[PDB]
Amino acid sequence: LKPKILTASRKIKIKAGFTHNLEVDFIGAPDPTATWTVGDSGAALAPELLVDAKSSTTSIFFPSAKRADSGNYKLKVKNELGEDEAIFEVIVQ
Repeated sequence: LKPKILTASRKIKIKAGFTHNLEVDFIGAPDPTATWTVGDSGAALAPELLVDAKSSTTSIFFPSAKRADSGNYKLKVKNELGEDEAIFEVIVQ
């Protein structure tokens, strides 16, 4: 079950000081690992918002989005030998 990620996710126009709802999907199993990074040297976007993820998909939250949230939300999901990645350019104004 290698992680067929399809989330196209291009960008994410979020208003500074607001809540966003990021979504993604990928066929991985029996237990893939999808890291939700903010594109910045392995940067992670956990402490800058909320994040959730499922074995065959994933979606993360930005109920605490702020101006600094403007970054490159890069996510990578793999599984044993399968691997996939979705680029999410997130901006905040």
